[PDB]
Formats: sequence, C-alpha cells, structure tokens
Amino acid sequence: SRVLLVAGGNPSDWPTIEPATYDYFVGIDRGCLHLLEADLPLQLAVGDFDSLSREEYHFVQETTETLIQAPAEKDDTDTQLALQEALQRFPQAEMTIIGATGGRIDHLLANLWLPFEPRFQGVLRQIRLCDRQNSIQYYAPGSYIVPKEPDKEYLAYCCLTPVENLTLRRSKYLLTNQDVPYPTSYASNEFIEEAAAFSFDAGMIAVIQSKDK
Amino acid sequence: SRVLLVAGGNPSDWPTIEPATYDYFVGIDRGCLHLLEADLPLQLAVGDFDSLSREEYHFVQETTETLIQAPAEKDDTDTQLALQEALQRFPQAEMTIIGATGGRIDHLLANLWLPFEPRFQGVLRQIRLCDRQNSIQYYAPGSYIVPKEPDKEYLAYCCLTPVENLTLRRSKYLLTNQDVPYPTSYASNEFIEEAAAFSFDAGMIAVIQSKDK
Ligand SMILES: Cc1ncc(C[n+]2csc(CCOP(=O)(O)OP(=O)(O)O)c2C)c(N)n1
Ligand SMILES: [Mg+2]
Ligand SMILES: [Mg+2]
Ligand SMILES: [Mg+2]
Ligand SMILES: [Mg+2]
Ligand SMILES: [Mg+2]
Ligand SMILES: [Mg+2]
Ligand SMILES: [Mg+2]
Repeated sequence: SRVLLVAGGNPSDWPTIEPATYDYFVGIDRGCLHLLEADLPLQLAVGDFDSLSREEYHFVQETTETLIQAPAEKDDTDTQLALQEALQRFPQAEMTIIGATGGRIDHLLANLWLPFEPRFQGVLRQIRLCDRQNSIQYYAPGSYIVPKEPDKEYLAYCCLTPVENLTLRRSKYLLTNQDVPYPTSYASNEFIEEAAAFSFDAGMIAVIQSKDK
Repeated sequence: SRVLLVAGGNPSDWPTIEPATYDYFVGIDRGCLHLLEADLPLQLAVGDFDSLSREEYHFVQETTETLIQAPAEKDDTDTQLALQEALQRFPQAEMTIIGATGGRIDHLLANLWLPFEPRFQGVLRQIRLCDRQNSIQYYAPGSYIVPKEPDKEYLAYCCLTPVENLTLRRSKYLLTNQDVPYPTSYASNEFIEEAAAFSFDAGMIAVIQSKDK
C-alpha cells in the first residue's frame, strides 16, 4: 500500500504526483493546505498547526477526516508524529514523504535520519523521501537489486554510517568489498541496464537516484 | 585569512557576501562564471568544466590567474578537488563554500561529510558551507561558544555520528549530558542571547544556523 505524507515545504519541489497510486493522504501542518489547494484528498492531518491562520486551521479542521492535534512544546517533530500515526493505520505500507527538503537543512537531516530511530528502523525499507530532483530509499546490510527509476539520471550509494564490505555491480562505477570507515557518498554513478545491485555486511545506506535541474 | 569558493549553484541562493572579507576567490566549474558576472575576482578556477561552452571556458582561462583543469572522470567531485587545492595554498584559512545548491542530495551529502575525509579532518574547524538560508560549521569534541549570525532565526545541532555526553546551554532548548546513539538532528532550536554554548566528548556535529523563505 501507498501513503503520501506532505510537509510544509513548497509544492514546486514536490515529485510528480499520481494520486491513483496513493491510498491514504497525510497532511503535516501546512501540507494539509497544500494537499487541499492541490485538489488532493486529505485523510489525516497532523501537527501543532502553529504555522496557520485561524481561518486556515478551521478550513483544515472542516475537511480532514482525522485531525491529530499536538501541543506546541513536545519532543517529536510534527513529522515524526505523522509517520508514527500513518504507520499505525498502515503498518506494511510504503511511506512516501514529500515537501521535506529544499529549504532548511537541519530539517532536511531530521527527515533523512528518520530510519535511524528505533520506532522506525523496523520499517526502514518502506520509508521513502522524495522531491522534484531526488528519490531516496533506505537499506540495511544485505544484497539487493535496485531498479532504475525512468526519470532519474544518476545513482548514488550514500553510507549514512561506516559501512562494511560494500560491493557494487551492474552500474557505470564499481566497488568490490570496499570498507567505508566514515560516512561517504559515492555520488555520481549511473545505471547500465535498467537495474543495478549491491551488497554490504554492516551499517546503513541511503540509495539516492536523482537528476539535474 | 578567509577563502571563498563558488560552486555552480544559482547565485540567487547565495548568502549575502562581503568581498573585503575574502583574500582569495575560487571558482568551481560553472561557479567561475558566476563570480565574473558578479564583477568579483577569480583567482583559482577548478573543475573539468564540462558544463561550460568552448567560448565560456576560453573566457575563464584568460581571466583566472590559476587554472586547474581536471579529468571529467575522477573519484573526486570538482568541489572536493577545489577545496584541497585551495587549502594547499592557504592551509590555515577559513574556507567558505557557497553555490553548492544545485539540488542533488548525493552532492549535498558529498559536501556535508567533507570534514570526515582524512585530508580535511585536520581542518574541520576551518570549513563552512553557506546558503541564502543556511550556514554550516563543523565541530569535533570540545566545549564551544556559538556566536549568533545576525540574519538567522534558528539553531541546530546535527549529530553526523553517534555523539556522547552532549550538553548544550544558552539555547531556547537544552540537552544535558545527552547520549545520542545514532545520527540525530536537533533542529529548530533558538538563541536566547547573542551566543549559545555546547560541549561533547565524542563524534562530530554540524552546527547549523538557518532562517525561513
Ligand atoms: C564507487 C564509485 N561511485 C561513483 C563515482 C562517480 N564519480 C566520483 S565523483 C563524480 C564526479 C562529479 O563531479 P562534479 O559533479 O563536477 O562536481 P561538483 O561541481 O558538482 O562539485 C564521478 C562521476 C566513482 N568514482 N566511484
Ligand atoms: Mg495501488
Ligand atoms: Mg510546527
Ligand atoms: Mg492554527
Ligand atoms: Mg563537472
Ligand atoms: Mg583520482
Ligand atoms: Mg557540562
Ligand atoms: Mg560536556
């Protein structure tokens, strides 16, 4: 199953959205207005909403089929929350996160690092960060094949941690049994034939496919 | 001493720059043109310059005073190369990298993990990356004062690695003796004074100051 989570970021940085392929639509704070003004469903609405006018928060209030209202002073970001909740409703679903990039970078990182958290690690394989130019997936140790997304021009293996014994095949550039001692971002690989593959014994890796301006 | 480096990003997303403050100007690929079309100096030109026309690259070759033209096929990104060259010439200068804004997240993380590289570790305290919206500084374990940037609203402690004993004061949000078991982005913190402070025993943190669009 497919859930789309929409954060406050600007919708111009959004990926190509095809609503037929999403089953549940979550709004985070301003993503709610953003989903709505985009003529897209709004099933869940999450956050403190302290970035909206009363006239906007009522609009959201009247439309979402479910409003989770948080305090302003809490631990979790609105987004950790939306993910926690959407995962309750859809424990095996693919979480496509959106509007979480293109601006503040301390906020981008907080999103890039969501799989790191115990409550999410279990579903790192379903957590998916997207914007017009990038497309990020997560992987724990193992052996995988990565099918090329059509619109993306480049491939990258970003080790978010020290990685052990990393081998890449079926891609313009290779590593065999490479040790990655500190976070390294093997950055501008390219696909050779519709799919590449890699294996590694330890750490985490964000697989980023992307394309230019 | 300060050195200023310019990647090929759109200059629209540049920080406000004051040139008096820099003693050396470094162009990176298409950033070489951005410097000249902004009536600023170009003293070091670096890259493979494949993004440039034959005519633009003729203009960058007459104007610069040192040209480093490198193979399109290398391990290093143009920016990795330019940084090492420039530190070769100014080993104690504070490197400010702007225009690293192209939008590709493999390159974003390529840049953000620079200090990790054994050839840059010895100067992490010297490396800065800046955006219209963002300003990034690196820290190894110690005790520090973090002077507020006048145009910025937010403060963030982005732990690039598991951090240990993270104490953090004079902020609008505190941690104290905090163990951070994996990468964690404590973002959207605020200054209460003109300076904040923090300390830690192990790992590496990227202090980030940011503001809204
Ligand atoms: C393991 C393997 N991954 C893929 C890389 C691909 N490679 C390393 S960096 C990159 C060069 C890109 O440099 P550039 O984007 O001009 O620099 P920028 O100006 O954006 O700083 C090449 C393709 C290969 N060398 N090694
Ligand atoms: Mg379907
Ligand atoms: Mg909020
Ligand atoms: Mg409100
Ligand atoms: Mg280039
Ligand atoms: Mg080389
Ligand atoms: Mg202390
Ligand atoms: Mg301490």
